[PDB]
Amino acid sequence: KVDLSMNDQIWQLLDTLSRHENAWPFRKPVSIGEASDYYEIIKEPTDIQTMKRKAKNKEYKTLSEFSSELKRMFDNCRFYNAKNTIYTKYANQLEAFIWPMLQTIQE
Repeated sequence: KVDLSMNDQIWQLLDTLSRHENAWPFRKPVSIGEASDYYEIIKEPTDIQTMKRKAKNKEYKTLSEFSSELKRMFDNCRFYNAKNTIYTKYANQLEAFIWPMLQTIQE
């Protein structure tokens, strides 16, 4: 009975990811207040709301396009934080948590 296109399956993966308690620093774009130097360092930013918007508008043509962006979200965090802070710990935890679901996405 349940029928979901690739983009809707991507949206639900992102929803699962966002609902994790430690996903909070990735739900929306980084604010100037929290990190005024952020966009001087991260030249290809992304976040859950951006990817959810892309998914809802059925903009992912392939799974690779989304998986590169989702990996980039975790990579950006770890680069900005120089592989340190609580954010690197969350990034590692969440990537390992969501990677099994990423394998199930059907094109």
